[PDB]
Amino acid sequence: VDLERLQALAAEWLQVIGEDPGREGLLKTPERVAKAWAFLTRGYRQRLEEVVGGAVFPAEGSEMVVVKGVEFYSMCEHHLLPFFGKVHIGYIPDGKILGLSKFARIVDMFARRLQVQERLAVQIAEAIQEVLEPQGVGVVVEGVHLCMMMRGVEKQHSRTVTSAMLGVFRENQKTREEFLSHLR
Amino acid sequence: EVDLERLQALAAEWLQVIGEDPGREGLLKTPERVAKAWAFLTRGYRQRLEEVVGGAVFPAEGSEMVVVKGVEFYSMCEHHLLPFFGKVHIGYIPDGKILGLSKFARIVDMFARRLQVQERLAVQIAEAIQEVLEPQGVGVVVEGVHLCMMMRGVEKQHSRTVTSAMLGVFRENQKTREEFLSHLR
Amino acid sequence: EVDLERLQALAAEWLQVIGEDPGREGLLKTPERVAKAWAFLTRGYRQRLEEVVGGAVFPAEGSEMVVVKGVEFYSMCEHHLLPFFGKVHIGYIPDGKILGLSKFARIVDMFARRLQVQERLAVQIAEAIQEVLEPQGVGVVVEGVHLCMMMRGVEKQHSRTVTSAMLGVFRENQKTREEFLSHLR
Amino acid sequence: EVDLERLQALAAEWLQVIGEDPGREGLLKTPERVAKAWAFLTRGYRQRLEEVVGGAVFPAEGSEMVVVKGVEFYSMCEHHLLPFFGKVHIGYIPDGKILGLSKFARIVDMFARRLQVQERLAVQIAEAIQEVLEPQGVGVVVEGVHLCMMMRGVEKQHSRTVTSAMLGVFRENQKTREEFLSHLR
Amino acid sequence: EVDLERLQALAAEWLQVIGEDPGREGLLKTPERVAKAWAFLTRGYRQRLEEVVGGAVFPAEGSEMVVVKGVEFYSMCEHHLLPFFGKVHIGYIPDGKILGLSKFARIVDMFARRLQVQERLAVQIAEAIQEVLEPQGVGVVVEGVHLCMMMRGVEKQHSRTVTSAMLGVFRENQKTREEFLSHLR
Amino acid sequence: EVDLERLQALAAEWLQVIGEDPGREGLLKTPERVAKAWAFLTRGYRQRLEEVVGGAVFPAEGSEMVVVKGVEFYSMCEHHLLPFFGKVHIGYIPDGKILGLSKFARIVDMFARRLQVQERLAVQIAEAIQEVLEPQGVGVVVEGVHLCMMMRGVEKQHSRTVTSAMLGVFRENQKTREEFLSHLR
Amino acid sequence: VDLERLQALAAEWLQVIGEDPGREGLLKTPERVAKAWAFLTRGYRQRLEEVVGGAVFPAEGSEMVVVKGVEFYSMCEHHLLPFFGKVHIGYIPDGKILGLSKFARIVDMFARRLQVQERLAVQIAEAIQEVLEPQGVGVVVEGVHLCMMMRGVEKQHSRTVTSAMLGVFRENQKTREEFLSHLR
Amino acid sequence: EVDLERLQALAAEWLQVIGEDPGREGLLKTPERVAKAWAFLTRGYRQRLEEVVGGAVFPAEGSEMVVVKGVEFYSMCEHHLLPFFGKVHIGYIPDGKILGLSKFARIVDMFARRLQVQERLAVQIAEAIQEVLEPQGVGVVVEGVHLCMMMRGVEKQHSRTVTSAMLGVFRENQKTREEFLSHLR
Amino acid sequence: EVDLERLQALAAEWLQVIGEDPGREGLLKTPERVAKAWAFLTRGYRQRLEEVVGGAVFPAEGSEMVVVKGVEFYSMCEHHLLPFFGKVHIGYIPDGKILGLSKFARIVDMFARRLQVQERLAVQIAEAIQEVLEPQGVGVVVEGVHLCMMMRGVEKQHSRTVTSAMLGVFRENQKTREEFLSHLR
Amino acid sequence: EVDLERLQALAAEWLQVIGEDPGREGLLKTPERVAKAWAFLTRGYRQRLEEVVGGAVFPAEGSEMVVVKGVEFYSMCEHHLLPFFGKVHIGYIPDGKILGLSKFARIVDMFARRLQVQERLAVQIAEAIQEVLEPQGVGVVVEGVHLCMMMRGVEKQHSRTVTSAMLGVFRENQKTREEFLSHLR
Ligand SMILES: [Zn+2]
Ligand SMILES: [Zn+2]
Ligand SMILES: [Zn+2]
Ligand SMILES: [Zn+2]
Ligand SMILES: [Zn+2]
Ligand SMILES: [Zn+2]
Ligand SMILES: [Zn+2]
Ligand SMILES: [Zn+2]
Ligand SMILES: [Zn+2]
Ligand SMILES: [Zn+2]
Repeated sequence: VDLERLQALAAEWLQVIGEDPGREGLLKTPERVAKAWAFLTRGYRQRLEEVVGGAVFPAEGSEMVVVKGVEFYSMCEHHLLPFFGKVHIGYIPDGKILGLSKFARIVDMFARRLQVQERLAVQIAEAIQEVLEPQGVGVVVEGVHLCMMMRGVEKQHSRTVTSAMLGVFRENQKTREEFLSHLR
Repeated sequence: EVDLERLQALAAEWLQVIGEDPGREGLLKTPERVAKAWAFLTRGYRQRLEEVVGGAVFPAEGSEMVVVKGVEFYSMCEHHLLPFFGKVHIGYIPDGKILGLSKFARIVDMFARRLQVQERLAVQIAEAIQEVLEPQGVGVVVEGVHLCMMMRGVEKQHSRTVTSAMLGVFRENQKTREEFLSHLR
Repeated sequence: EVDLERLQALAAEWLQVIGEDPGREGLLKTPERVAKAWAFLTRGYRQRLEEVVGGAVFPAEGSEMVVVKGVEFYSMCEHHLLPFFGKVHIGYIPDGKILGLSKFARIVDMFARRLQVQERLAVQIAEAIQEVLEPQGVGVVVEGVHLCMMMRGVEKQHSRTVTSAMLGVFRENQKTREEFLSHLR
Repeated sequence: EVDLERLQALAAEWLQVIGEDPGREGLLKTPERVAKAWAFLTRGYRQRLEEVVGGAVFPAEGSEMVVVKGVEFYSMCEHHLLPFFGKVHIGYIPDGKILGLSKFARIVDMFARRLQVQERLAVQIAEAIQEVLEPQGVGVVVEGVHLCMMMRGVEKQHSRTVTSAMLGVFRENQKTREEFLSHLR
Repeated sequence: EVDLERLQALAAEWLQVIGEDPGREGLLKTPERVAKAWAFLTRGYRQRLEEVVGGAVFPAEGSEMVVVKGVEFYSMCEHHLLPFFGKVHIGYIPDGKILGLSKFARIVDMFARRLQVQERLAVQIAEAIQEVLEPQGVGVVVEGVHLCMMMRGVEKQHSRTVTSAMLGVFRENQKTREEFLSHLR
Repeated sequence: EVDLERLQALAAEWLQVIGEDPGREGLLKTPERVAKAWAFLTRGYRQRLEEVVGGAVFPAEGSEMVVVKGVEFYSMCEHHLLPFFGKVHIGYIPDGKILGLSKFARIVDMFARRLQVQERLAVQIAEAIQEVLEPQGVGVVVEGVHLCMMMRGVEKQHSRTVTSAMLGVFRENQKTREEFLSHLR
Repeated sequence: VDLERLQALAAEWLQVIGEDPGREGLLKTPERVAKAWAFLTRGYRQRLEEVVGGAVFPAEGSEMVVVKGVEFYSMCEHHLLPFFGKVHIGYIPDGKILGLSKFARIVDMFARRLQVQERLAVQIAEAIQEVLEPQGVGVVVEGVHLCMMMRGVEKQHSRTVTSAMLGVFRENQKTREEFLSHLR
Repeated sequence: EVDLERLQALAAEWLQVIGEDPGREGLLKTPERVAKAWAFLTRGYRQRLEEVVGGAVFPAEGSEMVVVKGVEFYSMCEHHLLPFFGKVHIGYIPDGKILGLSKFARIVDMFARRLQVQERLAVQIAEAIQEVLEPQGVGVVVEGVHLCMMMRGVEKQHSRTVTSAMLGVFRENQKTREEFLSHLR
Repeated sequence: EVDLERLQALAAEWLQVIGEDPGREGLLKTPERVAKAWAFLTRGYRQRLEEVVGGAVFPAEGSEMVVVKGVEFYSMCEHHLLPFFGKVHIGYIPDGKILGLSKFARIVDMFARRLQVQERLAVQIAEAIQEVLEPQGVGVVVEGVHLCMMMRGVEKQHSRTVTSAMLGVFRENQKTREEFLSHLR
Repeated sequence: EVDLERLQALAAEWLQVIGEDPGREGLLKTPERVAKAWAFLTRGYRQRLEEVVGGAVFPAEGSEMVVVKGVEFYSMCEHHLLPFFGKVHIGYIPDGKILGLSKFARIVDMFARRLQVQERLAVQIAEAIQEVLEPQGVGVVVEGVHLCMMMRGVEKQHSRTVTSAMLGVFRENQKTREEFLSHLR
């Protein structure tokens, strides 16, 4: 009975900040917020095996596959404010390739949680490593943080880059550079 | 002001309900940070237009339109409590009085740091300026992206919304409104 | 609602007729995926306008035009069953009521996920908004690229098509229409 | 080759199952147009590399790398039968033989106009080039957007995928590969 | 119907007169290739508007303007027999009937694949569309670069030429023409 | 020395064979204009490298690389007699002597105004410069679009071709070539 | 003896804010500041007649002349912090045209003063009106203000547009629009 | 025409007065190169409009506006003898006569290659066009940067100047002028 | 703290000395505003790194480089007391500890809100981060425009200055420094 | 320092020889303006490096490279006396001392306001900085457009020339040089 509990909490939140839950513009707000939050945290209850499904196929070649620009939206665990941007995924197969759409589904699984950008990148990389067991995986996350833009320091031109490199992407300098070069 | 203690408690419980552990290192100080954050995000309700403007009202130097554009803003939609942000463009034709440019930004923040709907935000900003300067006319255009539309639900990514408010000559004089809008292009 | 089992069979036969092997490892689950895909791409016929709006209709805050631009859309041309896509720009002047921004996107998807001609898409979105809000007027601009025109036939690569529908003041008032169009530039 | 009548009937029934009316003025000739479209979209299965090249092979002028970039392509994903498209970048170092520039586009189309996965498309284009000419090396980079990801399922909008294949010196000589890749930036 | 053999002969003599070896390895098949080329580049003379449009003329979904922009074209200037190319933008207001998007591209190619003058090209495309749809009005804009101006003679590099033709309401309604032209910006 | 009269004759017969009226108002002076045109477009064959460079060869001010980029060029492909054009980038490390910037453009035009193959063009320009300055090394990159590929046959639109030639240190010193190529990005 | 007086004031300013006028990086600072300020206020002591010189010529035609993008730098009189941008000048002659370089010299005359952007535009327009007595003059000033960016509100994306229209630019709607259109 | 020897000696002495050494290896042929350069830069004084046009006048194809934009030009300011350059935009409505596109560039150069002031340059180009053809109207817009402002005196860097001339309908018909000006944006 | 009264007095006199009237309406409150402004512009001297960081130090989630870029800054040159501003790019490889992203901005401000020289600014920011996190390495790049170079003296307009500081692995490991710098491109 | 009276006379005679009237109202004061202009454009010969630097040499704050980019420059080619311009990018690694940023611009102007060849300009600026600071190394990159190449002779429009000079570590250390160059991209 979590949605109802969230609704009540949201209703009281509105009052504590000085608003009126009874005015027209806020009537269904506690309910809308509850559903929004169940969706924004749905990643905690997802299972990788189910997320990937039967979309793993035999590798067609040996070269690096790069899936760039997968937009994501997450919530920083420190202030509970959104941070969003793009996730760039690169990998070298070892007999298995993933359906392109599954990369976005994996990204969403870890993004729709309370996060820190440094963690988001490692978890995405590790999930891909588990599913495909590739020669190597590279993940670059680049996002803008509202907890830095609409509050506190209030900087406007800043964006953060975090990444995770596994297998040959970590141990082969040229391989890493080639992946990072594809992103420029 | 805002009962930070109650906000903290509510936030601590919110963490438990969504499935998290309020005890872990990364969330220990979260309720506190969130309470402070929301007090700041709603400080606009507790502001006074006269205090916000201060002593930054000066004599007009001319009768031509003054356009202050690209004033970035950040707000919270009253429908989903998710941020919506962008820029506010202000235009006005003086009547003996002009405002310190930085005060436009302060007025924008006063009405943005509340729970809002973009349509209202433009109107209140325009009305606040009309009250302070009693100009011949005021024009306000708000352009913003909404996370409640990108981060969830419909999940559209390329959309932006434009709202505005036109007072005095900006409403009645087509050429004046058009000139203001052309300046934004 | 749609006979997925029959779509699967049709797709399986389709693969065989074009010269492919339905037994390939890369096509085993294709008829199933195709069936699901097409049920989604045609879900627009099974939707109801009032359920899509869901009561997210609120009182107008001002009299000024609201412009929701860049709403991405994806559709299928009824002529070749090949995708055509781009953006939908919506503008309207309220008469008592405004719509929750995301509902415009939901209205767009409702008519886009059907077999269409871009000319009809612009009309139906505009009419739907007209029915839901009974505004002083509504304007809709659809801009899209057509694959039936680039990956087949003439094979042109730089072309884009603009269609539009104007109701009420967006049709009757030349100045309101131009202002809406200017906002899109 | 392909049974257009079989495809016609399959498409006609496809319209009915998804909930449409084949009798509609706009859908009258659709089953026919679809059959011919799909015959065109799969024509690459029936093409011969020897005829595609048409003996447009000439003696090499030098030993330096030739880069043919931005060859747009259109294909269909074998998993969902939805289009994916973009550009194909080709680079090679001759060994007494160079190919007519336009034949590279003809080779790209030969393999694109089939059911595919982007990883395979790049390999077959490179292998085809290595077969036609006897280059010291070949490099092929494919970059495309996939509608199966954009208009359905995950519905991501900013994503693009890069796949490639390196043969000969492009695989052995690190500097050569980097030089090719740098030319594409 | 064009005499390919006669063209090969003329082309072979052309190569000699300019001081080149027709027996050279990379020129042996040139007269043949040039012959086929020019037959394609002038095929527009041998086309019928009735066949080009086919049966893709459907009922209008609305009365609003339809704008098909960025239709790339390639032609040959009759004065120097050197290529000139760019894009063709078409706008029209239907009267009960609309055309299939792609057919616009075919009409453009029909008049472009001839020896031309840009001023004439814009007129012939507009008249063709007027004859086919008999709409309330048609607007056509052609914008291109001319090699006879940049590759020879004056050798200017940044120049582009705009020519157009306006029929029906696009000529009679000033607002209509402006709205069409604004869509192109 | 080219027989202009013979070209006019051949051009006049060319106009007839394709199904056009040579007596037409806008074609009467065409054979004459085409004759003069082709004499100019092939004048490169009738030029001497010694005269082209003139006496503009001066002592080197330093030992660092000189990069002359963006030298636009226009040529004619020997296979189809259709224009191909773009830019030529030249890089070199002098050995006591440097060339006047503009002379680089003249050398480019000398080899471009002929019937060519892009691979050959890059080689001949590089060899010409090597012969004139006898520097430590020379690097030449040619990038262009080919009308025979976009205006005819495959009709691809986004494609561009890069060909090059490396002499001396630009071939022997990997760092030197990379540095030259990086300047072009 | 103003430069010396400014030097002394600047030296004390350094101390009051917590700095040390004796450290190497500040040694010649009081002197540098004094000269900078004499230059930044030189506009007060300039004479229009001298600024224009003999660069007024007979008009060649009747159409509008538009000199756009004349960069300027000024000091806001409210906080003594810089505001800068561009000045766009448009005018229709009545027998006399000005040397293009003189427009920039006129702009500098009024910019190098303590200003408010609204005033800067009118003074530039009025100066041009006096020198040429044209059928009309139009001046558009667009600048960014540091007193708004590096202090106070601290907004980053904002820029202000001010203008002045005299003669036919004020009274002829089409003429004004044509001028403003040239700036887009 | 021009006395190259007189110019040579003047330039040779100019070098001495500014403090240079005419005996320097780099200045040896300078006085000569300068004389020929200045003869070229002033050649427009000695050109005849009738010969520049070379009878390249053809019967009008339509009544719609022809716009030739981006014709780059280079000139010298009569006040400082420093270069100013940019582009020339030409627009006109025919009256039975149209001009060869390349002749517009030839006319621009005729008046640019003189000592000038930008205001006059536009007027003379328009007057020249009105003389050659008998258009219903002519519009000419010149946009250039002036080195006399950039490398000396005020030393402004972002400035550009626009001058124009309107004759016939471009001066009488407001809409026609606006349409021409809009085409340039 | 800062003696605002003395600053006010000094400012009031400064106004008199430059030639202004401290009595006029626009300057009456100037000394006061300027005093406050400078107290703020120098608040960095009075800050403590430990208080600035607060409790925003958390356990590292990985061993990969974290790059925080585009942090806008505003400072005052100690040479002319004129503003210099731009962006600061920070990169570091953790050793068990990572910082709250917003604290980087706070550290940047702490050292920017003082009289500075850009070379020093980069070093102090880097050192402050090294002290707080004791990372394996730190990289800081500062890019800024200087008004003392644009607003006066040399008056250059297109110049920007790049300074940096590299500590730990960012200084000793070439590949690590290079990777950080590539991320800024 | 320069005989302005003699330059005036030479210029007056120049005007007369090219075919102009020295009596025109637009040329009356031209010889005088030209003389002043040329004294300014050659003032670089009369400047002294130590006076240009003016003791604005300070102690190094760090060991990292300082890169001052985009310093605009204007110069005159000694070959044709026509302007060439663009930008100068400076990079250096200190050894005890750094230079006031604006002095780099003053050093640039000192060598630019002379008759030059771009190759020498890069060398002299680098050597000057080397002498003033005795750094571990200095790198200079000059990028410019040459009017003698665009408004005369070959008349190419897209070309730009890059010259450079590398001293100390910028010459001896491949990695430092690449890092400097990378910063310029
Ligand atoms: Zn946070
Ligand atoms: Zn919302
Ligand atoms: Zn279709
Ligand atoms: Zn798929
Ligand atoms: Zn021609
Ligand atoms: Zn060819
Ligand atoms: Zn201020
Ligand atoms: Zn001048
Ligand atoms: Zn300074
Ligand atoms: Zn020169």
